[PDB]
Amino acid sequence: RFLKVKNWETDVVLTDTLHLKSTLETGCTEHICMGSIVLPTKDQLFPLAKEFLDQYYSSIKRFGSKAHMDRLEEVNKEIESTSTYQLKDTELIYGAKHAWRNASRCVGRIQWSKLQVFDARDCTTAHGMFNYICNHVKYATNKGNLRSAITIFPQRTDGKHDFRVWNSQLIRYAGYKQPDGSTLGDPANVQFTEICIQQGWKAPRGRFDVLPLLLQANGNDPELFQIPPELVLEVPIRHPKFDWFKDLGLKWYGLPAVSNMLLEIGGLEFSACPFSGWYMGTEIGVRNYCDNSRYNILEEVAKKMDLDMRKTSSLWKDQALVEINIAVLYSFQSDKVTIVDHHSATESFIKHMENEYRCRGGCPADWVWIVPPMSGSITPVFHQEMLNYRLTPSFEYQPDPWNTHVW
Amino acid sequence: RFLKVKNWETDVVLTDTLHLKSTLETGCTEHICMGSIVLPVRTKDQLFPLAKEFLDQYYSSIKRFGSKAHMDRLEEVNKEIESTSTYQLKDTELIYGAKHAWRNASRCVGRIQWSKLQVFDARDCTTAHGMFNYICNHVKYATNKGNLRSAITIFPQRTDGKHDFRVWNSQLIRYAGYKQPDGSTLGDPANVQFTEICIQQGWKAPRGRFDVLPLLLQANGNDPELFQIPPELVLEVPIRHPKFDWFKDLGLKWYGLPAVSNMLLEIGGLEFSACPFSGWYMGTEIGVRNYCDNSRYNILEEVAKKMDLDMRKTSSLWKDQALVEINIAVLYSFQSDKVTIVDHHSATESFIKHMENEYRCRGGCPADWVWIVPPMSGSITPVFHQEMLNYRLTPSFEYQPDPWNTHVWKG
Ligand code: HEM
Ligand code: HEM
Ligand SMILES: CNCc1cc(OCc2ccc3ccc(N)nc3c2)ccc1Cl
Ligand SMILES: CNCc1cc(OCc2ccc3ccc(N)nc3c2)ccc1Cl
Ligand SMILES: C[C@H](O)[C@H](O)[C@H]1CNc2nc(N)[nH]c(=O)c2N1
Ligand SMILES: C[C@H](O)[C@H](O)[C@H]1CNc2nc(N)[nH]c(=O)c2N1
Ligand SMILES: [Zn+2]
Repeated sequence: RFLKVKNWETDVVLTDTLHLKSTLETGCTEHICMGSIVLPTKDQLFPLAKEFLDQYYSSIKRFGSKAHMDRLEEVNKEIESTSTYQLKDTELIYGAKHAWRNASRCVGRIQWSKLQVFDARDCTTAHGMFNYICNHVKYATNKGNLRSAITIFPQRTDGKHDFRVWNSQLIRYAGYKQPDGSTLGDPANVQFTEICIQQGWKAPRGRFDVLPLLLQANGNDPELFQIPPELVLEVPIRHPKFDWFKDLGLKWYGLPAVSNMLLEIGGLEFSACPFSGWYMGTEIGVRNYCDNSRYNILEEVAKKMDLDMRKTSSLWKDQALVEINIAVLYSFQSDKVTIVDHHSATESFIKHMENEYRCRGGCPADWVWIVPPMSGSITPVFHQEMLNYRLTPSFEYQPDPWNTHVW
Repeated sequence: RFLKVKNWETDVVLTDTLHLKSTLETGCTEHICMGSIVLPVRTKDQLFPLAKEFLDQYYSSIKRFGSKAHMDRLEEVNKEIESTSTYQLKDTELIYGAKHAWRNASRCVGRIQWSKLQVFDARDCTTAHGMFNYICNHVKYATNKGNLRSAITIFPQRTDGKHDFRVWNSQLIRYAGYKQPDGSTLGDPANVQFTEICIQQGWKAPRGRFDVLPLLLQANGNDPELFQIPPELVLEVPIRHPKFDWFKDLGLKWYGLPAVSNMLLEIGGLEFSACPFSGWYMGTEIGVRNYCDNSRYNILEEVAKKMDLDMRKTSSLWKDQALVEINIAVLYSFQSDKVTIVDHHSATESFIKHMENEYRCRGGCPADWVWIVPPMSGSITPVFHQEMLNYRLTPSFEYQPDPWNTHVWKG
């Protein structure tokens, strides 16, 4: 019941006590593990608030203090009165940072406490949302010196007044299906790229068209907004050895800013909370260029390299896949844009792990997502046993707006 | 209760109904997932239900469920349990359990071949020499001059646990590893402990970087004995690279037969503590794990040095670059000597087909994603985007404590 994890490369053993403060469920049972599955009222609300405020006041060395119990009462009362409650600013920040801290699938959590939190809870319209988002993008980009950020729109009320950013990331390239059969732009975004046009977006029908923002305030019909191009830092992709690479016409954007998750604090639900950090190299090169259901340029790169694409056993995909990721990292670093390689990130995470076990008694971690999609076993996370469980505050998935929105 | 796994690359959804036949525990709960953790004497009391379960399965598969043959066999097994406290498996039954133990191995990416497994019944074996003999014939048959064949040799089942047969080796064929006084390691670092054991058991170690370890065989719970596999039975492949001519000069070679010999085979409540089995290598086992892992031969750097890589910052991906070349070489050498091998793209492609087939014809295929995904180039193999369900089915291959930790020394 006080669980142990072993690193099989270093023999190091940590003891996880933090898991006993877990609350939500995993999907697994004693009969069947689901680790590889991608997606598994007033009386409900107060125990949740107490749990949060209890952990909040503990973290500031004021557990069971006057201030603590005061607030606990203050919140208890407001719930009885208003059927919800509002977070103090200090609690908001704490909640945000800890949702990142508890994000078991995020390899990048070593930075967790450095989160810049933008309180956008006064926002009332899509135009308002657009402004807050532009400000978030500008601050995070910082001319290439990326800083982590989250902007938080009003919490859910009765579920009919949901704030939502429909885009999955603030910045992503359009994908359009083609007359011949294939796909131009970015296949992952094809459906959304449609929904945008269905809302009256005029697509330049290019390969790298920055998608418009589709913002929904107070449960209203969502509106389209174009991010000022001067706020979208892009990197042209070239290889440091191969000069034909540039002719592939590749670039990628500097700012990964996930916008579709729900942020849960003290039982309050923030359905619009776009957050951002910086890219790990493989995210763009392994996943975004080379996945079959994506840019799938592997073929082309290997052809330009004149590799024996005849049998799998030449490992030409592997060879190509490496060069591509070499280029991505090369390009970003050349343009002074923050990026991290998978070796650096995973090492950083193993250190963050030792820290968390040491000063918190554990660190929920999801090995299926922490191990990079290339060169897995030569990164330190591979031989690292991990324990996965759900702590609060948390980022949760939520249904896509176009499947819910009452028009 | 039905469960759906989706494939996120192809949107193909499958439905698992087989997980309901699962009995054993996973280690997971609703509050904690342990899917990334590596590790998890029996009385007549629990034996017959375990036996009945198995025999039911068997007779179902041969389409004789409820038959007189089935009922008599249950009765027959029953009486033998109440009289002898255990029971013997018919040969048909032994073969079935063997194949299914493999078939149920949720970590095995190579299960597409499961029904084609040569089962050698060593249940008449009584001594270590007897074991050496059976094992030698296994290696010879399985190797087959390089055209590898799956096989397993099953030694006497456990009785009171005081008379176990065990192969003390983790695989039948493995290179020695020697710790040096300067803290460096000569040979395969994976095997240092086992090497010391052998040496202490009287093994004259040549102390080279590729010495094939002796077998250490225990029969009937007696102290284990050393035997040397005849070199002519040990097929080895010198590793060269198809474009880099300096790669041969690294002096590397690897053996062709992966034969794991330290697992326990469970069938019908019976426990076969010595059941060495073998198939053929997936390139990445040797090329990523066996050479490049930091706690193995660690030639990663030396290969990168000779490729004149920018080994200063990791951002050059020199490690990844050297890794791929080392796997290219491994596949190249094995194909060049006509020794059976499979690359990780081929293996995972086949597993996906196997898996899909299993869902249709069997209603599921237990699979451990953490182990099925290859140790390099993960997301460019089809398994990466395949959701999987992991659960435990018997017959099964189980882990078991190293015999040196649990053995009682006669002397
Ligand atoms: C600063 C550098 C950061 C890096 C390098 C990083 C890296 C990653 C990576 C590689 C993944 C796997 C995602 C995939 O492969 O699709 C991930 C997931 C995730 N990241 Fe981080 N991240 C960073 C910052 C942040 C920040 C600022 C937040 C939130 C405040 C965050 C929260 C999350 C969450 C919640 C997930 C998983 C979402 C899910 O469950 O699907 N990360 N991250
Ligand atoms: C014939 C070609 C085969 C291939 C290509 C293959 C491939 C693999 C690979 C790559 C692993 C990963 C192990 C690791 O990386 O540590 C594995 C695991 C495993 N294989 Fe197979 N295998 C084959 C045959 C067999 C046979 C003949 C058996 C049994 C009769 C078997 C049973 C198992 C079991 C039980 C595991 C899990 C190891 C564990 O639980 O620790 N495989 N297989
Ligand atoms: C629908 N599947 C859920 C899903 C969520 C995902 O979230 C990815 C994610 C989330 C936050 C990030 C923060 C920084 C960063 N560099 N990457 C980040 C990546 C990614 C893939 C999938 Cl498949
Ligand atoms: C306790 N760790 C379990 C473990 C099992 C292992 O078994 C590997 C294994 C087992 C069966 C195999 C069958 C065929 C094959 N080519 N490789 C095979 C490889 C290897 C490493 C570890 Cl760490
Ligand atoms: C901690 C971790 O689960 C462990 O090192 C596993 C990870 N996945 C693996 N997968 C395979 N195929 N072989 C292995 O040895 C391992 N090691
Ligand atoms: C099927 C599998 O669970 C799914 O593809 C996961 C695997 N691991 C992943 N890991 C990361 N970091 N990102 C991903 O999108 C995925 N996809
Ligand atoms: Zn699990």
